[PDB]
Order: sequence, then structure tokens, then C-alpha cells
Amino acid sequence: SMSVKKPKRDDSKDLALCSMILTEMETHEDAWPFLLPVNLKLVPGYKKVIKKPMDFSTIREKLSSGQYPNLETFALDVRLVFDNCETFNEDDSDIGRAGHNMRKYFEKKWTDTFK
Repeated sequence: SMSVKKPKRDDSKDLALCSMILTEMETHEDAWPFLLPVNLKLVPGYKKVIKKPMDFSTIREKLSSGQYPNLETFALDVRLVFDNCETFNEDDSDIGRAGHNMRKYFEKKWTDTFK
């Protein structure tokens, strides 16, 4: 509360560490469905169904341009990428399986880097 603060967690490396995690996600062999925005002209249904599209390139641009206020807003956009994927793709599809693999990969790196 006013003039009463928990001890200050060092967040000065968060930008660099989120960038490294994002690089590792970008270079994973199952990243290919997620590298670029889904083409809304060419994929029927996507525009209407997925209210907030997100992809790695879009996260990378937001990161590079100071559009994440903190590391939690960054994790929310990464998770959004996988949540959208599950909303639109069957579990038993190449893309569906890619999304589950990448989420697992991300969550481990997140825990190991920050928890």
C-alpha cells in the first residue's frame, strides 16, 4: 500500500531474457505454423472466429518496439498463439500437434528462466 512495498525483484534483464526465449521458439522445427500472421484473406473462418490473432513475428515487433509493459504481458501473447491454435485446429493434425509441442517447450523455458 502507500509507502509500504515488497522488496524490488530485479526485472532489468527481462527484455533480454524474453528475446532469447522468443529466438528459441522462432528456431524450433515445429514453429512453422506460428512464424507469420495467419492470412485472413486466404483462410476461411479465421477472421470471424479468432478474435485476437497473434504470431511470433508480431510478438517480435511488439518486443523490439517497447509494447510489452512487463514480462507477464509478453507470456500472455505467446499463450494466445497456442490458444488460438487449439481453437482452430484439431488435436490430431500436424498444426494441432505443433501447437501442443510449442506450448510445452515455451512453458518449460518460462519456468526455468523466471520461476
